[PDB]
Amino acid sequence: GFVFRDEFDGPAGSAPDGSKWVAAKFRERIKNPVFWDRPENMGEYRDSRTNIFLDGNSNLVIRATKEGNKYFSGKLHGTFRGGMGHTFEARIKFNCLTDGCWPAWWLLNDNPERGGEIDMAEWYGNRDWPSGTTVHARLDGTSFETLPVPIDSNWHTWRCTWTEAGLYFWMDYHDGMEPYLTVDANSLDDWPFNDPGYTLQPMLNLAVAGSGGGDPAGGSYPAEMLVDYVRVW
Ligand code: NA
Repeated sequence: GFVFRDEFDGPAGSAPDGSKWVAAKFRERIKNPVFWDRPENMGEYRDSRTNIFLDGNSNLVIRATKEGNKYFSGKLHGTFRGGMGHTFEARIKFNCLTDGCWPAWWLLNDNPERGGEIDMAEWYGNRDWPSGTTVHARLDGTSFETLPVPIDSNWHTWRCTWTEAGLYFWMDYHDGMEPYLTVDANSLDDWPFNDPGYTLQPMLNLAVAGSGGGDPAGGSYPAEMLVDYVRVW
């Protein structure tokens, strides 16, 4: 380490580093969905400087906007593939804890047969589900370990350490801090994270609507997610 880093430096309105990040050009199509996952009800993703830009103050801004009756936001899919024996950290400010918003900082292995997902910072604007941290052994969501974690609008560092022994999560780490969650290896059915050559890509998004987002009618838009850095070492 650092094996991967992005400090998000650059002039205001510029785009994130295209060698490091690929912005979603649309919101994923959900199968047989709940109301707020219906395609006409979800908020869309655009690779647009109105929704994903650098502020010129060394933050990535992911901003939800309302344009007429439709909502738009951003999702960054990182190119870096990191493996077992790495720590992943993002410093983030959730200026978007409002109705409809569904921001997240997470890690993804997209393998259809053995994929997995580590959501270390997730907040639900649907006014129902508690914010928290989730390890997903299966992408279908049927084999997981979760821990609700209060999430406010202050700056926080969110950390995951991935070792052969499992997954460790810290909020605002310091030397001597005990992890607030430790998910042991093989503690989940179909646990994939100890497989040969398993890699995880860093992900950032502010979704609007969808199941976790809910109805954005009551929310204050525009709404912003700030990312000072993402680092892997
Ligand atoms: Na920065």
